[PDB]
Amino acid sequence: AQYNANHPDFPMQMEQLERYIQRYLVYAILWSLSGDSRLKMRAELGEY
Repeated sequence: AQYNANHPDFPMQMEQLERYIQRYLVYAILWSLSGDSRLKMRAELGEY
């Protein structure tokens, strides 16, 4: 929504939205699940 507000002339496209949220879901998965663990185990979850 912030990006759409900062780009009123052409808002977020569905392709960019798809890519952004697909990557953000993995990023948030890592930082929610392995956010309580060491760096090695964060790497383990990233590998899985």
